[PDB]
Amino acid sequence: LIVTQTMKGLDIQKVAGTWYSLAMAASDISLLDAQSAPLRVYVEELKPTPEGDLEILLQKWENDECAQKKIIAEKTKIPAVFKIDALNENKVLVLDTDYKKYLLFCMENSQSLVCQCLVRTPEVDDEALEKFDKALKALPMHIRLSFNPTQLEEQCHI
Amino acid sequence: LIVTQTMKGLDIQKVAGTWYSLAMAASDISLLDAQSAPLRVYVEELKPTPEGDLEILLQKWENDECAQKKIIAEKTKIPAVFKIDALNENKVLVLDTDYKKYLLFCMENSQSLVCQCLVRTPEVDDEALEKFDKALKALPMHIRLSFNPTQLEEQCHI
Ligand SMILES: CCCCCCCCCCCC(=O)O
Ligand SMILES: CCCCCCCCCCCC(=O)O
Repeated sequence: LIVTQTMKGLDIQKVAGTWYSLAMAASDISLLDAQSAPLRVYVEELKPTPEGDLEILLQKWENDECAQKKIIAEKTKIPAVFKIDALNENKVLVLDTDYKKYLLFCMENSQSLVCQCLVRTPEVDDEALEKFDKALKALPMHIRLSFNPTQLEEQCHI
Repeated sequence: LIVTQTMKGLDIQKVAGTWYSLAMAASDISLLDAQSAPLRVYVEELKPTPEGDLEILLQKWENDECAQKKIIAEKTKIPAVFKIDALNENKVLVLDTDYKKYLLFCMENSQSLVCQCLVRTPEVDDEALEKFDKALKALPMHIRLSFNPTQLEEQCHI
């Protein structure tokens, strides 16, 4: 347990659809430094399921190419927290969202941590980035990236 | 011309000695993303010359190894601004320093920009990082790194 910002009253069905990973940050440089860093991921679309799970579509650079990936994030008793199935138990938290402009989320292993500021459009939203920086102030981050509108329209933010 | 924070009354001889690159930031991700990024440099020591130039010692990761480098930065009519001799005209500005704890500087080409928060000791100085973030608010940065006390004592911040 590191992250203790979490969204009260989250309606998961309302986060469905298209998102842009405007900014990312991580507790360790090596998590994000290279285009093929294991947790450098670019979100494309969120699809909550009827039973309340969250399917995620994203792009990740893997074997010298921008790959699509589908990940299912399973619900827990807490509406703002989900579990991804990997070797270690990996937990996704929704910290804050207004549904229509921005969504802040972090993923952590259950010590290491990656967070992103998601936005609805290919636009630099200073206000969402402010909320992002405010939430991160509380956290031990050592690398922060942000992307411009041109990169946001490219595969793997090229 | 992008950077317009600059230190009034800079005494260059007073910046002599040992420094740690606690944090770095750049206008473009590719300037700093990989360990061999052209402007990922770790400052070791500053040596102003008698005629008022500034010699810099630092480490840079080049051919799969941490290399030492010596750079001379030549004075200009402005005490806080220096010129490094490369293909393009490259300008170094000292934005702020208290001489004994921290020093903020940026280097720019004369469009692209790299800045660092230098500290005297292998210690996370929240106050200097605050001054760093305040100065950068004004600037279009897209990648920010910071290093912990263990990394600060290693060659090339390994
Ligand atoms: C609001 C939910 C946002 C969910 C996006 C999280 C993406 C998880 C990435 C899975 C790890 C990986 O495949 O690199
Ligand atoms: C306050 C002066 C600080 C000067 C440090 C600037 C280092 C310049 C780096 C030169 C470019 C390079 O060799 O990568």
